[PDB]
This record gives sequence, C-alpha cells and structure tokens, in this order.
Amino acid sequence: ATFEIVNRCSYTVWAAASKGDAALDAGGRQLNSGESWTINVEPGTNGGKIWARTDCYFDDSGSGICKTGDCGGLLRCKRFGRPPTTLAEFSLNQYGKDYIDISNIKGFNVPMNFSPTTRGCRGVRCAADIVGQCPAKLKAPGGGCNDACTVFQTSEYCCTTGKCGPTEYSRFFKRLCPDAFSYVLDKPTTVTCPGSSNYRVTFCPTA
Repeated sequence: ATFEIVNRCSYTVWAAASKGDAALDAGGRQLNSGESWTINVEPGTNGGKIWARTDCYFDDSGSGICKTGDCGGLLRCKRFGRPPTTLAEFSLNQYGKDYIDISNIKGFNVPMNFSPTTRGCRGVRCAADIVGQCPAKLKAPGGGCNDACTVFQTSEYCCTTGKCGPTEYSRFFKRLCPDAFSYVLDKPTTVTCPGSSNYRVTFCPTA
C-alpha cells in the first residue's frame, strides 16, 4: 500500500513509520511545512503506526533526540515512539480488508487526518486543540498531552487486566476528538476499508 504523508503544520515535523519490531519503508524523515513524503508499506502489515515527532535534533549518522515521539534516538525509526503521540495506526490485508484508526491512547502531540485516497470508506480526523486544552496533570513539559497511563501507571488507565472503563482523562480526549480511541476498551472508531487501499496522513489538516 502507498501512504502519502503530508505536513500542513507551520512547523517542521519528523515523520515516523514503524510496525514495532522494524521500520515501514525508510522509517522516518524530516518534513518542513508543506512537504510530502510517499512511502510503501508492505501488504499484510499488521499493527503499523505513523506519527509525527516534534523538536528533533539528528547528527550526521541519524542519531539524536526528539521532544515528542522519540524512537530510541533514531531518524529512521525501527521501534514505536515515546509518548505523547497522536497515532495513525493500520493493520493491512486482514482477511481481505484493511482496518485503520486514529488513537490518543498514547497521548496527543500533533493534529492528524488519516483518510483513504481510494474508494470504499471514509477517513478519520483528530484536529482539535488538545495541547492547548490539556489538563494540567497530563501536560508534557517537552510539549504535547500525555495519556493517563503514561503519567500514573495504574491498572485502570493502562487496562492491564482487560476490565477497565472510561476515566475523567479518557473523556477529555474523547470530547475534543470523538473519532479517535481515547482508551483501550473504547467503543471502536476503526474504519474497515477495501483490502489493499492507499492512504494519506496529513499533519495539521485544518488550514
């Protein structure tokens, strides 16, 4: 599948693409305001994620740090990123269908539109001002709005046993963005698309 990744933000982001135990396509790249990076993601990819990273520094080797979404100090991510991260997730070619969502389960850093560019389904968006409204106890000094699990490390926010419900914190994310996962057992906002669709992920879609 082909994913076009587009930075409509007024600031640079470093895009990242990974399935956890490796990169998707090259794994990451800088994106100045208005730039667009097309990647190829292998069919059948299960548990793939794309996100942005903000305020990064990388040396000549591609080693460094990011304030949000750091993936072990690499430009070219192999692993998932450090919360907080608005996540565009994708598991592909699963019994003939592709499944996508946007997730605030690992917090929110950048507003996001994740939409099919081919026919047969709808896109999802999370573009509210989650950073600006963020509860004080969830604010990440680095920038962004952390998830409750990240901050407090409890069975209830992390859904560790499998039995959790909404919390005050999940309902905050859910109010600013109905269409994204706010906690692990949230009513699913997954879109089922045609198998083998192509995608566009747009940072800061409004503008």
